[PDB]
Amino acid sequence: MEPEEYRERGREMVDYICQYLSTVRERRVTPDVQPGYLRAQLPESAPEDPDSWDSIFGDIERIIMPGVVHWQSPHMHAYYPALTSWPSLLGDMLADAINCLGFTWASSPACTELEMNVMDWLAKMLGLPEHFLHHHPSSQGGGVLQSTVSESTLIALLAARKNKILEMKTSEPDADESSLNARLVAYASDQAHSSVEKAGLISLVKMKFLPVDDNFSLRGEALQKAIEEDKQRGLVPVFVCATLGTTGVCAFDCLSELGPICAREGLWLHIDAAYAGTAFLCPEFRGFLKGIEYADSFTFNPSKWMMVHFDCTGFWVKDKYKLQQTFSVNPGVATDFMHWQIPLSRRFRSVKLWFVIRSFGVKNLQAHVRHGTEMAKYFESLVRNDPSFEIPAKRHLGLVVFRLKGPNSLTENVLKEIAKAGRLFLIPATIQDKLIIRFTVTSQFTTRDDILRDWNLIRDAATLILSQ
Amino acid sequence: SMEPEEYRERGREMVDYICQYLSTVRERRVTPDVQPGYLRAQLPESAPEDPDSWDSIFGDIERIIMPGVVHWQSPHMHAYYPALTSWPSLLGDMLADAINCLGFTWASSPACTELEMNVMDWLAKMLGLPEHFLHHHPSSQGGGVLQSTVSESTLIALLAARKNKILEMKTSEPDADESSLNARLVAYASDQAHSSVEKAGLISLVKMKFLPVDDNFSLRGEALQKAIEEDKQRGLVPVFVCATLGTTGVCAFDCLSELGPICAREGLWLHIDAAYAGTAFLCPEFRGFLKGIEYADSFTFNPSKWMMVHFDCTGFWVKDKYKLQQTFSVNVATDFMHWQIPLSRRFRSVKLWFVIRSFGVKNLQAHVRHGTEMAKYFESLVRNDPSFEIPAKRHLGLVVFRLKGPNSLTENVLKEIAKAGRLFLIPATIQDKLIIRFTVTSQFTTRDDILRDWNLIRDAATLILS
Ligand SMILES: *Cc1c(COP(=O)(O)O)cnc(C)c1O
Ligand SMILES: *Cc1c(COP(=O)(O)O)cnc(C)c1O
Repeated sequence: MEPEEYRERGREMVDYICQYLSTVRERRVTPDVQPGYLRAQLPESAPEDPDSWDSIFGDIERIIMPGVVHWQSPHMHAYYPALTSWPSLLGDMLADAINCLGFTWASSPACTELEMNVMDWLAKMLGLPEHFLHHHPSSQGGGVLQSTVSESTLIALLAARKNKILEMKTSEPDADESSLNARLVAYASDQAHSSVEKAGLISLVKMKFLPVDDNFSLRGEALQKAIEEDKQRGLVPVFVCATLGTTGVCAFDCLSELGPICAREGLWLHIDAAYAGTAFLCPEFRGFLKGIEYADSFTFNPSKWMMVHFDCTGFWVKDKYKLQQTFSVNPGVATDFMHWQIPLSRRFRSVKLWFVIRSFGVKNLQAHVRHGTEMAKYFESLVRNDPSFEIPAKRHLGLVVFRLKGPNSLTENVLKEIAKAGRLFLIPATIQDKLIIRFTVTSQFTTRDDILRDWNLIRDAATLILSQ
Repeated sequence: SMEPEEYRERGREMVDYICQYLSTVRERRVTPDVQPGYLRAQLPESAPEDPDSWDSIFGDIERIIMPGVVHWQSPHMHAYYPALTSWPSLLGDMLADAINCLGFTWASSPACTELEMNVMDWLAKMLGLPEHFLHHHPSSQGGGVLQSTVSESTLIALLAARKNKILEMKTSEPDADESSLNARLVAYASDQAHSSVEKAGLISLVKMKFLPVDDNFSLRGEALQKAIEEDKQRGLVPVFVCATLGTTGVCAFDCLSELGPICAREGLWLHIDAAYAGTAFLCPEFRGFLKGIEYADSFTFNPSKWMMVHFDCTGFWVKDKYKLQQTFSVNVATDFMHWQIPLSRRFRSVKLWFVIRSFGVKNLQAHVRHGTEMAKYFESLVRNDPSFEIPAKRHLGLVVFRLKGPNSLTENVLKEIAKAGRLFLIPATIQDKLIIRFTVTSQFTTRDDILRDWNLIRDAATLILS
């Protein structure tokens, strides 16, 4: 492609993007396609000669879009949000042209140096302890960007089990690290995201999921019981994942109770706040963040609610030496992030994060969180006024869970019917034995009209199923 | 809060900037003259409470960011291996970042999965990989998935290998803790292997043994067989081999025709690290290094290095997708969350699709052949100067050389070059010898860029040798 033929085609892509994101409401959020739909539409081999750019651009709507789930539609309500924004897009265009790798400070200093400063910005913005900042006198920890909360949670466990094994060796210097690993046990809520179980599966660390209270919150008494029972069998408690904003119903583990136990029992305390983390930009939601000073590590996704496009996960550790001894065999003033992560290579993610924090500024990020929560409150009040439906868990943020009164099958068929037109996107979840509809406020541009429109389609589907 | 007509103008602004930057990159000091700590002083202490201007933000690119940048897109970048961008790759990711769909399951965005599957079948064919690596070959149990790095792809391969062997050892030891069984395992690579292999061992608590190489720095069948027998005798269970095609140091090739049959016979997961060299397998004449590929359980390369797709974009192929999914799940649509460490993944296949379509196989092949020709030319210039030796053969785009005599001569040549930073070079070591690695990077590298860079190097040598 000629620098001439990149200017025009670059321009045509900025126009398309501006059109696509502005008119996203006009899209069927769910694509009407079956598995394998794409193969017969694509040649069986890569083209030998250049395909014309017109043909490639023409294929965006002709073959790509019909298979897309439109995650930027206000009628997307499944999972948790993944929000893009105009600034985020502008940052990555820059980063991807540079295309530098920041494994060491030396490999591209700016890649490392912007990230350290912007991560300090973001720790402040969320009200995290000062011991999670790079540039604080007493602090010996810091923030690093990761691709997902999933890997962040794995890294915390990896750092946790490594530090404990090194400690266990000083008694048994002839024992094999893997053999010592056998004795370890890690805990989370039974509401924990599947990333916790997968971290266990990958690390070969025994994982035990602890029962929750009526608000689906893990309590200090559940952890304290488990610790005593496991130690009784000669198991070695090593790790606790506390979830601030569970996937299912957006419950909050009681951190003020879990934090002090982990500090007393010397257990690595990891905070998974993937979604709810963005809410901590607002001091009025920071209630759930009480006992944070006990956290050994904390993670949240700007890539869920804070309007940074994926990938962009914040990961803070208290002790950057324990993190780096996980990844280095060999334990100067320059920070090398390749020792803070699984891979070697990393890219210049910090630009897009920087542009978003700057382009919006703090108060507008805090107002986005409040407006999204407001739209969830409006949706809640609609559900709660209709006695066909029940809400089995409290709405703290932008997620409302509900179901038809009666058997699971009614709620199942409601989802099935909503799915036929796919004018809003919903995913069947479960708490205990009860099937629920999760309704997540996503788009920053969500209106009260969007919410009522979506509620009416749910009501229409409920009315049709309850008439069979 | 921005607005559509505001975004429109700044996109046009960012487009022109990037055309200028990539177009003029030769004019940049390749490495920056900066000290660690340098950037904090020029940033506020805290995030701005209200929106900053876009002339302010766009200004800070040349003002605050580009000073601290190593220009990886410079023809005068010759350190590590290439990480090549191109206009089609940038345009593909523009679209992907706008859609911002996650593809953890087929359902979460069908296109994100199906475009990846078909383009990964495209790429297997282009590299001349076995058909048992294709999603859509009728007799395949395997397929390709995009990952972020070769590093993580190698970790995954080792995790999949150790999990499969532990599940098997369980059959005759039902009471054995998985972690206890893992203690018996041993994995192998070349002592020329990328640090990612050592790192995968440290993460997984799997014993890693690095094996000696021949005079071409190639790992040979005899060394692996000898290791396996000595380790089996001591109660260790061989589980994994990483065979490297294009080593970091000198771009050597492990003897895959020997290693393959030993791995199949002895029950070792055979993982191929072709991070850099992989892109060469686009050209049939380099597929000699691929001999024995049929024995491989997994294969990984970085389009992200030499194929002009910007980072991140690593291809990872497995023969048995079920052994992969058993690694990642405690217990028709393909769900890529079971082929990787994390749950979430983004629409990386758009930039790959765009690159492969915008160039065609022919132009990508001409790109590889041209980088190789420029390396061959540089080689001829070094070989003609008897002050210099070439202690390992040049198969692709990397030439390694040094001054004859002690390492200080070569060290002082590198120190002399690094004063003006006009070309970025990183030293390696093969045994008792400091070497200069000279990697042909940019797809726009000409003979003049090579001769320019050679002349700086020979000048540095003339100076140091008197
Ligand atoms: C979404 C989510 C995660 C993991 O998301 P990633 O794709 O791994 O970044 C983890 N925990 C909770 C509570 C989540 O909602
Ligand atoms: C560059 C390189 C790697 C590392 O690649 P990442 O994608 O950064 O992990 C691994 N192996 C070899 C042979 C390499 O040349």
